[PDB]
Amino acid sequence: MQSWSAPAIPVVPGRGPALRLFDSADRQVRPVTPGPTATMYVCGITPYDATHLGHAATYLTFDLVHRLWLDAGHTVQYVQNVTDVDDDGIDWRTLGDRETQLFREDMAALRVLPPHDYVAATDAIAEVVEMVEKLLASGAAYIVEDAEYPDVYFRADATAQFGYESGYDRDTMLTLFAERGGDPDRPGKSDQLDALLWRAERPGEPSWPSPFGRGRPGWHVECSAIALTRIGTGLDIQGGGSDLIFPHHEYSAAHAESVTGERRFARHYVHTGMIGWDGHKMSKSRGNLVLVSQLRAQGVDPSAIRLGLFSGHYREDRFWSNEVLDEANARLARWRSATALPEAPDATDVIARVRQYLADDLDTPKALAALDGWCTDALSYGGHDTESPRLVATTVDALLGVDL
Ligand SMILES: [Ca+2]
Ligand SMILES: [Zn+2]
Repeated sequence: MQSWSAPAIPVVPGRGPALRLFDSADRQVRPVTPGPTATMYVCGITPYDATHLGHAATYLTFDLVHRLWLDAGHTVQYVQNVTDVDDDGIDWRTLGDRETQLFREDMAALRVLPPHDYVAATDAIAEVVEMVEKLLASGAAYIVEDAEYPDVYFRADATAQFGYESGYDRDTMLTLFAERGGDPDRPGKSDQLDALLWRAERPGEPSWPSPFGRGRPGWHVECSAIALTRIGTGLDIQGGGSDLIFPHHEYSAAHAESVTGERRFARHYVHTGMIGWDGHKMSKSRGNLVLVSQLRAQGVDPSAIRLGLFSGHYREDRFWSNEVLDEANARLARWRSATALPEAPDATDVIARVRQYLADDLDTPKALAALDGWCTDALSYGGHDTESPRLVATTVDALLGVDL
């Protein structure tokens, strides 16, 4: 499926430390040690809702991972999905296709590297059916005892390690399950936390054939199946927003560990903070939705959006504000001024520190502040290095995606 166009990626000479990331499971910062090809599955967007700045912040976070892996010479397999299953006046495809296209233009304008496999959830029905078949034949799944709606459910206890990815207690799991798409009170389930794998065909819903009856795939098995068939057991990073910690990434990992037998679906679970506005979460109800195309219409440099979001650590829940935008504009204007000078101070140390800072769990505040300091040195004192203004500009392009 079509994603978006990639920008030119300049080559930064030299090399920096290997990337280390916070793992949500272990709750600690550990090395990311991929093979020659580095693998990444980030959960995509839902076209039936508005894609806002918090969502963009997530894909920008994994853009840095992608760019840092490219800087270290890895070839990358970036896989991303689109949750076009479940959730009007005009058909659900019409207004749904438009949100996906606007997402492409928002990603392209932000110079986000596109995934190598953009897999719609409707183009992966067979892969899901394959995994459910394996899960049923091993006893990990069952068919609920219902006459008209023989739903297929994944046993919460199919994996001994269930709950390792989120750390949540069972009550917290039950409370989140109800509010994030689960059906803890569906009759016939052996355990409240059992996860739907195949929803039985209901009258009025589109359906797909399968050996266990017609219906639709479950949310978590969609992602589990796409990642398994496109990347396999050697998945370096499972990524997404923090709301996906439970249930989504717990069950999606449990499904895959059940079929493959491996202890860990992904070597790293990497979760981003949310981006709110005025002390409030962003949603269509509150009318506080801060969109990327809204800012672009208002004449906001996309690079300024990146720097605004990078001014905070990717794991911090934080808030967008006009003060944040103003500081990003001032920073962008100052970085552009210094990198335009014909000569500047040597940039070897700051580029080294930037690479170290980004390797240290994507410490973009330290990276931004270190670049601020060199720019201020360049503009206050000058220098005799005729290459460092361009060297810093291309470093900022390749590693941060910012176009000066
Ligand atoms: Ca290199
Ligand atoms: Zn997902």
